[PDB]
Amino acid sequence: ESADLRALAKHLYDSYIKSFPLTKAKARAILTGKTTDKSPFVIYDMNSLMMGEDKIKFKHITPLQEQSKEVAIRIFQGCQFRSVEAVQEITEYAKSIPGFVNLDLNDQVTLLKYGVHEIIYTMLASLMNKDGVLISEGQGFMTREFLKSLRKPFGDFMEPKFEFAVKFNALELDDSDLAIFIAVIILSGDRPGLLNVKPIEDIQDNLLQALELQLKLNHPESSQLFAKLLQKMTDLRQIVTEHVQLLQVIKKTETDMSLHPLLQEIYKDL
Amino acid sequence: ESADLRALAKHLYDSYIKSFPLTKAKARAILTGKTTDKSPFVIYDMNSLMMGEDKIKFKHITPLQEQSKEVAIRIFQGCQFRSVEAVQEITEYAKSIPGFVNLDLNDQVTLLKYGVHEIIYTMLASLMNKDGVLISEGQGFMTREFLKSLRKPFGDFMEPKFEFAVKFNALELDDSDLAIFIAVIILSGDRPGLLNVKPIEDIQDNLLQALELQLKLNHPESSQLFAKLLQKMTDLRQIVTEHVQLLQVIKKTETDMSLHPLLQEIYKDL
Ligand SMILES: CCCCCCCN(CCc1ccc(OC(C)(C)C(=O)O)cc1)c1nc2ccccc2o1
Repeated sequence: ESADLRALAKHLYDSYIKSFPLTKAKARAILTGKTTDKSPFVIYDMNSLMMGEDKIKFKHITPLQEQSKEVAIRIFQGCQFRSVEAVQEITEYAKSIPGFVNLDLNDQVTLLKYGVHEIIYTMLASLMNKDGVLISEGQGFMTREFLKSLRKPFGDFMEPKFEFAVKFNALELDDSDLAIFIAVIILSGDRPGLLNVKPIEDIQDNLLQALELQLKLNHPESSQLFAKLLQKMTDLRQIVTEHVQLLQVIKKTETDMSLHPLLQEIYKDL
Repeated sequence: ESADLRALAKHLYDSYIKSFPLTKAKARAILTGKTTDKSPFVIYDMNSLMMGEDKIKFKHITPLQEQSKEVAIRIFQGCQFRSVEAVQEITEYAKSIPGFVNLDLNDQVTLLKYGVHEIIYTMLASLMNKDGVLISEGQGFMTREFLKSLRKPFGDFMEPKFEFAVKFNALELDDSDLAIFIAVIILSGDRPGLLNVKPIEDIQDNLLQALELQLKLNHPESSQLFAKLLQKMTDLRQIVTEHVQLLQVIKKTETDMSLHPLLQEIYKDL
C-alpha cells in the first residue's frame, strides 16, 4: 500500500526535523540571502578568523596561532567538535526509524559506526555551495578558498568534500527526500561484523520502496532520480575512504595534536 | 513507452551474445555439470598445471618454472593476455550501445578507459563459484586455493574478485540482465576528464530505464533488485583501486616482467 509508504516518509521527515537543528530549507535561505534577518559572519582569511569568537562563540583561539595552537590545527578540531556532536544527533534519528531499535544491540552500534561518516558528508552538502560552507548553526560562513589555503596537510581536506557537494546538490533534493536517503544509508547490510543482516536488509528495502515513491511524487520530471541518487552512494564511500588515509597522515605528522575518543574508536580504517 | 525499452533490452542482449563467446549461461552449464560434453580439466596444483598445458592449449611453459620463468608469473601473464582479450571484446560491445559511437572520440576513449575493468570483474563473476574460475574458453578450471597459494604478491590478486563474485552471483542475474547493466556501467558521466557530460547521461538514463523494466519483468519476485544491483557498482570501484596498488608493487619487485601496452595505457592509477 502506497499509504504505508507515504506514512513512513512523513514519520521520517518529522523525526528528521526534530533531530537536526539546521535544515536544508533553512540553510539554503541563509546561503542565497535576500534578507537581513540572518546574515552570518564571514571567515575568508586569517584575520577574519580571529574575529571568529569576536562575533561568534568558539572555545578556540583568536590571537596568534603559530606560537599558540596553529590556525589549521584549530579549525580541524572545530570540525571534530561539530562532528562528534552530529554523531549524537544522527544516533537519535536512527532510533526513530521503524525497526531500528528492535535490532541486535551490537548491530545498531555497528550500523552507526560505519554509517556516520557517509551521513555527515551527505548532510554537509546541505550547508555547502561552490564558494563555502556554513558553520555553527549557520551563524558563520567559511570560505572555500581560505580552507584550500591551509598548511601542507590540512589544505586538501575539504576540497574533495566541496567537489562532491556541488554535484550532489545539483540533484536538488529537499529535506523530505534526504530524510529517507539518510535512513537508507544507515540500514546497510554490508557493514563489516554484522550478526544478523536479514532484518536490516528487510528494513532497507522498505526504506528503498519509500524513497522511490517519494522521488516519483516529489520530482515528477526528474527521470531516474532514484537511480542517480543511489549512484552517489558510490562517491560517498570513496570520499570516506580518502578521508581515512588523509586522517592517518595527520595522525603521523601532528603528534602534538589529538583525536577525540569518538572519531577514534569508531575508526579502524573502517 | 515500455515497448521502446523492451526493444533496447533485446538489441543489447543480441550484441552481448555476438560480442562475448563465453556467456554466463554456458559457464553455469559447465560449472554445474550433469554434462559429459563440456567437462573442464582442473588445475589445483603444480602437477595438474603441468598436465594442463597438455589437454588444454596453453602458450606457456610445462616443465620447471623457477629459474625458467616462475609459475606465478606464468599464470600472471595468462590473466594479462586474457584481459587484453576481454578489453577488445568489451570495446566491440560498446560500439553497439546506441549513441556511443556518436560521442566525442575523446569521451569514447575515456568511457572505455575507466569502464573496462569494472566490466571485466562483473563478467568474471559469471565464470566463478566459491571454489574457482573457468579458464581458456571453459576448457579449464583453476582452483581458488591454488591461485591463493602463489608467490607473496601474485597470491592475493584474485581473492577479492572471488569475494565479490560470491556476493554478486547471489543476485542470480542472467545474460539478458547483464547486457543492460554493463551498458549502464560504460555510459557513466562521472568519469574523470569527460568533455561532454550531458549527451552521456541522457544515454545512461535511457539504459537505466531499460534495466529497471527488465529486472521487474525478469525478476517479479525479487524486491528492490534494481537498487541492489546499482549499489554493487560501489564494490567494483574498490576492486579496481585495490588492483591498481597491488599492480604498482609488482612494477617494482619485478623489473623484468612486462605489461601489455593496451593495459598500460588504460592504467594511469586512474
Ligand atoms: C573465457 C575465459 C576467460 C579467462 C578466464 C580466466 C581468467 N583468468 C584470471 C582472470 C583475471 C582477469 C584480469 C585480471 O586483471 C589483470 C591482472 C589482467 C589486470 O587487469 O591487471 C586478473 C585476473 C585466468 N588466469 C589464468 C592463468 C593461467 C591460465 C589461464 C588463466 O585465466
